This record gives sequence, structure tokens and C-alpha cells, in this order.
Amino acid sequence: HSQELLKDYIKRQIEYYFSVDNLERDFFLRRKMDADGFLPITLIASFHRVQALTTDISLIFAALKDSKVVEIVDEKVRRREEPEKWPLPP
Repeated sequence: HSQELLKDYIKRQIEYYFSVDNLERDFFLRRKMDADGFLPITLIASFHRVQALTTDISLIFAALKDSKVVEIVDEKVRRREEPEKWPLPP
């Protein structure tokens, strides 16, 4: 119980970054994607609103695994739906 609510806030914050509404304006995030849409999870962990909530990387991974919006492969995360649409030149 001790971290379940915290995990939900983290999950919702990260789902915002990967929302279409945010992605349409988030040129920084898109420049950090690889060509398949993947971003380092540690980059996401450094963002102010996530870091305010936690610095516990297992908790961040556990939150991402609870999401239908994103998917994790090893150290990286991407939007599940058409991730290839979003990357931009660095």
C-alpha cells in the first residue's frame, strides 16, 4: 500500500507526456526519441514533475508497466500507438 497511490500519480504524469496533446508541442521529447519512438526511462525520471514525486527507478518502472498508453523494452519507453509518427531530428 505504501507506494500504490504514488505509483498512480507517476503513471498519470508519464501518460501525459506521451499524450497526443502534449506530443504535438513537445519538440524536446520528440528529438530525444530514437527512430522507433523509444526514450530512456531515466530521461523521463529526470523531468521535474516525476522527480518531485520520486527518485525510485523500480517504482517508475512499476508505474509504466501499469499503463496501456506506453510500452517498455529494456531501459526505454515509447507510446504504444503509432510511435513512429513522433520522432524528430535532434
